[PDB]
Amino acid sequence: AEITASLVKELRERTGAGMMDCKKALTEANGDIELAIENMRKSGAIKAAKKAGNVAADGVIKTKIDGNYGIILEVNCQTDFVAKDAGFQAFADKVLDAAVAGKITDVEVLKAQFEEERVALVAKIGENINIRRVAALEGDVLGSYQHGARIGVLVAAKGADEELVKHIAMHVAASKPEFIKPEDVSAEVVEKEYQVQLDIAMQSGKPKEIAEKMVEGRMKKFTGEVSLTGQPFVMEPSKTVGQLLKEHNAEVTGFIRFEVGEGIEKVETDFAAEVAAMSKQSHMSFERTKPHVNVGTIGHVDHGKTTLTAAITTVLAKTYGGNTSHVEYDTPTRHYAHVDCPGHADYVKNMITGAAQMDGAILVVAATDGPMPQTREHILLGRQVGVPYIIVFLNKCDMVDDEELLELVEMEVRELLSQYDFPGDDTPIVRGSALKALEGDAEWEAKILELAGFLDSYIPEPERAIDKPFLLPIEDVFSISGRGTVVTGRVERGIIKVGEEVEIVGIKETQKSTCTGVEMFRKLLDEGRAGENVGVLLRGIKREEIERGQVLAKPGTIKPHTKFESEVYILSKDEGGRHTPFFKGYRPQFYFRTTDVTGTIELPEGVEMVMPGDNIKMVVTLIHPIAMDDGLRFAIREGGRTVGAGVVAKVLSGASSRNSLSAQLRRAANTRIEVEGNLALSIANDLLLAYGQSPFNSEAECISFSPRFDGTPDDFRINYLKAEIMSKYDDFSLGIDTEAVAWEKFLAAEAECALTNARLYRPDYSEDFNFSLGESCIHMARRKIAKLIGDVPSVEGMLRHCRFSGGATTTNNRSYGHPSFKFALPQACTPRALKYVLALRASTHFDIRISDISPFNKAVTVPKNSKTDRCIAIEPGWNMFFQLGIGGILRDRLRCWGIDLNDQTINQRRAHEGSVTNNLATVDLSAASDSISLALCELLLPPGWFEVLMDLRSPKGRLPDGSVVTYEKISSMGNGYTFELESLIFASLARSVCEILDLDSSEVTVYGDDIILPSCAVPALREVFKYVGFTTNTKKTFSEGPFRESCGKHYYSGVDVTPFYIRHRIVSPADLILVLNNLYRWATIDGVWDPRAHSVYLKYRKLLPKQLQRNTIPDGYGDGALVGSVLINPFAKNRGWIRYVPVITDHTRDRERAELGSYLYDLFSRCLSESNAIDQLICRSNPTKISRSTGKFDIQYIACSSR
RNA sequence: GGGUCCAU
RNA sequence: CGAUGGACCCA
Ligand SMILES: [Ca+2]
Ligand SMILES: [Ca+2]
Repeated sequence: AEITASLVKELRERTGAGMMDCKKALTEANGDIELAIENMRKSGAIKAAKKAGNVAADGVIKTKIDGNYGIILEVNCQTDFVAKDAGFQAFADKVLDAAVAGKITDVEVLKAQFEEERVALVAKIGENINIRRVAALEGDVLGSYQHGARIGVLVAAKGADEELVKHIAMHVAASKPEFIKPEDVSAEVVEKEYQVQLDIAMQSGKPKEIAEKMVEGRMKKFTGEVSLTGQPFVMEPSKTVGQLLKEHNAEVTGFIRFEVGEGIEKVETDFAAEVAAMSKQSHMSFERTKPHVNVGTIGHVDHGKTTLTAAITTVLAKTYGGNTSHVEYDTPTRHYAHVDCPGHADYVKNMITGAAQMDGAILVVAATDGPMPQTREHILLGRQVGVPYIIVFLNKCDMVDDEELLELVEMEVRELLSQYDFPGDDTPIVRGSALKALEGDAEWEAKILELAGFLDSYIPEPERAIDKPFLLPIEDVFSISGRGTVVTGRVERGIIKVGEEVEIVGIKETQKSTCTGVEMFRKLLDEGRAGENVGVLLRGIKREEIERGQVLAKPGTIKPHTKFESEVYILSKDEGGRHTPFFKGYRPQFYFRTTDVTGTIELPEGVEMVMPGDNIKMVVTLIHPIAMDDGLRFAIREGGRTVGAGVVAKVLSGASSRNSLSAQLRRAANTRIEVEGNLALSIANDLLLAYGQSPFNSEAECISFSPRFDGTPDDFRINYLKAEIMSKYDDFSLGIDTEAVAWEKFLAAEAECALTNARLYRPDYSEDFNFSLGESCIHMARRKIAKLIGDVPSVEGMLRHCRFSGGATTTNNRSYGHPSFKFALPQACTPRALKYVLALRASTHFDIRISDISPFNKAVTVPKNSKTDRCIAIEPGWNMFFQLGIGGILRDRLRCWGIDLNDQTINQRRAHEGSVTNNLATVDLSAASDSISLALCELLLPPGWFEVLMDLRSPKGRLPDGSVVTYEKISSMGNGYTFELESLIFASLARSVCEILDLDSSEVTVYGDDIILPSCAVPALREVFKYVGFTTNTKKTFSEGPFRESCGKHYYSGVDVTPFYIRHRIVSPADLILVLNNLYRWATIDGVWDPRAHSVYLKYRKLLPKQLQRNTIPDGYGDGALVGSVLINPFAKNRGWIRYVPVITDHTRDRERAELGSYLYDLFSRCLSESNAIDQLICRSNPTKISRSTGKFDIQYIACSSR
């Protein structure tokens, strides 16, 4: 308390400089009211210039247009909140007119007449505002598009109206074209990227003209892309700008486009390890019924809401208790989640998307500077987003003398609150220091508490999610005999007690009914507790009167609505969303609870375009009702993909596209493309010839041709693709060929598993003198396994892993394969497995019923090569339902060892290392799962596993040959665990060969049969695999080639050399579009055709029906039509700002389903779920509907991006 | 429920 | 009258 207080406000509310920066500029001016101003003048630039240490990342970009002089300014600050201020507008708006009138295309000239004022702000504000770049465009007719204030473009043209340069300014604002004409490139960038990326596949072998032609035709792209001309138009992506710009009386002279903060690095702004790094430096001197209240700190980027957020974590572990970068701390009764609102629109992305909103805000200002000019933007990020209540912590008060000064700061930050209809007068304000709290000063520590216990009394208890009215997202309807109508869904809020009246409201005239009951897969509880996955039973209502989407709420709770007001964010390009902006006519589907729904929208007053990244407010009207109320999140999806999220603000009042086009493809599709000869065999022969390689002369050669393993990769890439392309072909005419070769083989497996099941139960050679590498690895192996696995299979596991999928069983068949048919029909069951089946029967009230009980499985024939079929077993159903328990847990466990069976990727990623480092090897085994004898399986597994494993397996089988066998192998492929087992047996077996050879076990990675282990192991792993039964396939195990292959990918020294096969005789136009696409993928290098093969492609393209030669698709979208450029595609009907292309699809007729089976499969699955960008939590899994494939094809219109 | 690739 | 798992594509 030094000089005066009252007439210091006068010093503040004159310049607007920090408070103490005022009482102390009077603490050096004897009390001179007008001197005070000057001393702060020439003392503010020491501020602003030791301010340059704060990066200027955010800001605004300005544009002005006079007759035909335009200028695009790009002054910027360092915060959303400044860049939208009242004051930051004044400056960078007036500086924009100093470039207009006086045309100042020079940047230094204006960063000079203003540097006086460029501190009359920073002093008042507190962010490094550096006026960045200026420059202007002289045009004869030019226009500008202004996108928020974030991205600005300037396009001067000629002969074009406003309705042109607007658009072509909007194209420039949504397609960052760094050039104006395809022929604008300097032979630097062009002989950079053309004599750099010439060796690229010139080293790949590909000879001169090829790499020459590819590279070149690639730069034809590397240019058209970045250039206004060959750049698909943005408001009509069919024609490029250069073909729109020509169709009119116009031509772009040039364009300038600035984006608020490009080039500027801006290094990440974490929080936890930011706060924790503050908290763990001043650390140096039963009850889950606790609510979770989300709070965020919001304030000025330097009043240390980072410190004040540390004081609430320290002082709160020093006393009481103890998404995406939020810091939790605990309180005697509640549980908090603290954010830091660091950017206005950077936050609305969060509350909207649903990430983490705020149940209560906390405004950190420092009493040293008072409220800030951009404080209001903070408080206006308040009103504008919902945050219920706002708490105000006044930081750094010791640094203030006179107390009447403080009661003047409040004075202000109460009167800003109440310009934003927040309760200003009745809002709480704590005065205290953050840094001192850390230090340890308890006269201050009680303030960080005085605040904490304000969060304990001003932000009220959030309404328990199980306490609000009833509501439950109906996701599937069933008509069971004796239950009538039942819906199943995860009850979202409230309780439904059996007997109560629920009202089914949503899509049609809302209906009434009454709760007959509620059941899970096991219990039958008389109520539904929100958060549970139950089915709820209804009386007196037909099942064609409900649909997915509707909810089942207590009556009056929620009403159907069609039009409303919202705020939605649009998934940026890199977040897997759209990548072309859209405009006035967006027409998507809106995913609500369990169903899409189409709907049109209207942008607000003045916005005309919208783009990836934007988060626009918009009014939406749907094609028909949903049950909706304020605070209901919804995704925005376009055929499959999620491209935007968003919530509902207020719920309003409310009450080309050709066909005999689609018609023409339907028919062409069903054409049987016809030609003489083995088509395929021609495509192959012609393809070989295209690469100076001699074709097959008989189809007899097609698969008796062995590659050469030495040659330039190109000389080999082509060659492997020769030895493999026609290797799986079925329609192979001549050839004394059969599936009975397949059995013969299958029939050896046994003889082998005898030979080895027998002498593997005889670990007594003769003596004790000598020792065997085999007998040893089993001993290591066995132990290792037991530590990974256990005594026996867990039941908290055997439970969370036993499911019912796949097609056929000894009692079902492809026709009735889908799970609900397994729950409907009485499934088989092996004798030994009977005890489990009942265990289940005792676990549920549903009729787990076992049909015929037997020890047999059916051994059959799925096709494999051109010279042999595969030998399978259709298990008895109920065995399978359990075989999947231990197949499943064997998975989860095989994870510790490093093996991930859910990802053929880690295992083919390495296949590639191998081929380059020549250290890893890849090993193939022959009849993989067929040689695992019980012997080797017994002395290797725990005896509790080895039973639960004997129990569930099929011990006998019946062949088509009429006869039987008594499996010598522990398990046939077909078996439910046979995979995760061979994985584990193989893996362990190799890991042991690792230890005995002193090699880092962890270098062994296995996938069923595909083992990859350190190359030294391969002779031992081979001598072992010998001894223990398996037979190690020389011709397809590599430990030295330039070549490895693993999990479908092959490789020749870093280069991919994975071929493709033309498995069956090609007759359908679908069947062609495949080979043709597979071809395309195998010789494209990111769009550019290797020419050699582009030859044989085009030639065969011509075999296809006219319309279909021209109907093309982006890659990664199937084979319902030739992969090509989707813009060219003519039957590409654009609709509602979302492209739609037509793809062929195998035709289907709806079929009857079993209402129990599915109802049981749905509840049972819901039980399964319970013992097992960031907004895909608005996406469930869909109902059960069945259909048999017909012989026909059908044209399906699907959604689409621009690449 | 239908695909393509893929390990058995 | 086509087993079991991946991984993605439609639905
Ligand atoms: Ca293999
Ligand atoms: Ca094999």
